[PDB]
Amino acid sequence: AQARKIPLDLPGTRILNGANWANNSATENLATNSGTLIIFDQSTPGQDADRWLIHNYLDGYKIFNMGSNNWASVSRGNTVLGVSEFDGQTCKWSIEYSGNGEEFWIRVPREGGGGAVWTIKPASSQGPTTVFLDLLKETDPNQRIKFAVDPNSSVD
Repeated sequence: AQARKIPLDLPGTRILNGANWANNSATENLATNSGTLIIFDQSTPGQDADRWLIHNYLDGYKIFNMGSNNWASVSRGNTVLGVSEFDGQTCKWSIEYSGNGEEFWIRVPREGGGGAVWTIKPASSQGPTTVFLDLLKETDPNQRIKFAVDPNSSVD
C-alpha cells in the first residue's frame, strides 16, 4: 500500500474519523437551495448512505455520496453538507496527506493554500457528530480523515 494515495474513482469508499464514518441522506426537494448534514457516526441511516466516490475536479477533488447522490459542500456557518446541485465554488476540496499513517485533511481550496479543514466535533461525543470548517491544528484528531476501500466497496 501507499499512505499518500487517495482512493480516486473507487465507488463505495468510506470516510472515517477514528471509528466514526461519514453518512449523508437524500434531500426531500433537490432544489438549488437543498441540502442535508454530513453526519459522522457508527450508524448508517439508509442504503449505502455511508458510501462515497472521490473524483478529480479542476485543481482539487469532488466528493460524492452514492446513497444520497449529493456532493460534499460548504454551506452556511462553515457547515459541511451534502447538496444535490453541484457548484464548483462550494463542492471543490483539497485533500492533503497529514504525514501520519493513513490520515488526510480535507481543506477549503485557497490560492496559496492553508484553507480551513473538515472538523468533526463534538470531540468526545459517542453519538452523531456534524462537520464544520476550522483552522488546521496539525495533530487534532477531530480533523484527521481516513479512507476505507473494501474489495466489495463497488459491489451492490
